[PDB]
Amino acid sequence: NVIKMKSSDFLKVSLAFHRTQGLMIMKTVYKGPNCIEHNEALLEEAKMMNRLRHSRVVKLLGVIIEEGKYSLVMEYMEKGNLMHVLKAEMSTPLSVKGRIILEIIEGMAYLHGKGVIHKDLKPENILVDNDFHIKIADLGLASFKMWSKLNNEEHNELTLYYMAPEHLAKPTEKSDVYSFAVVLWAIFANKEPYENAIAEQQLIMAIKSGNRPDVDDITEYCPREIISLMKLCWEANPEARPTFPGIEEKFRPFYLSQLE
Ligand SMILES: C[C@@H]1CCc2n[nH]c(C(=O)N[C@H]3COc4ccccc4N(C)C3=O)c2C1
Repeated sequence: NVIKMKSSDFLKVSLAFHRTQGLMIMKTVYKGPNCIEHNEALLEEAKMMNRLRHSRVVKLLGVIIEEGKYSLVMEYMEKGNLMHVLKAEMSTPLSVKGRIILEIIEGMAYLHGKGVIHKDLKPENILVDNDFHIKIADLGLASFKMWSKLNNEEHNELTLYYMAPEHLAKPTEKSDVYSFAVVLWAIFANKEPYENAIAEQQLIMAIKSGNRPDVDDITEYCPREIISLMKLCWEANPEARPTFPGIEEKFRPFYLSQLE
């Protein structure tokens, strides 16, 4: 269950140290006066997000709901996010990349099975622990309706590359599948796509017209099956994209057979 934490247990987004539980990431969403009577709804949204419990989905450890201060507290993932890892000094072996992909699939299938559409899947929202195991997060608060509203409330002192072309429409599971296709490409390219795009409006129109990440710009070995999977997952028509359970059933035997 979500802990009701107190500031007095701790010494923007910042690393934090709970005086008995240790390292944690804190996002303070609001700091101001008590202009807010969303208290019940803010806490309940936190409880709802905290009920999404899966090994590949981040844990919201606590919430701070105090007089003029509203904070979320999340486990610390010491390797940072997925793009940070892909660009690190030593490369990441193909068997670890394949396991990362499988864990992303499992986490996303869990979320969809609970009726949750992520809407902002991207390497920045894939967090990595020291063992190169991953957790899906929502660091832009696309799923924290109430906390996102509080973040831009009046009395408060405080990405395109992965978006399905229909949204450049009500996000669906298939919107997430498109985002996953581009994450697949980035995992093997070890970088963000579309580096040669000049202008944002150029990129939007190109993607809406059928432009996709440059498969030829992947320099290391990428299995043909993974190339085929990313192309299926970024099909223009969302109804042509598979589901994450359909992806898992194709990818898991391949992972066991050739990547593990
Ligand atoms: C898809 C996942 C479902 C379950 C879940 N539980 N917690 C989060 C989350 O992303 N929590 C961040 C949200 O706000 C932040 C933004 C930036 C940095 C840290 C946080 N913190 C503290 C969180 O708890 C999630 C998403």
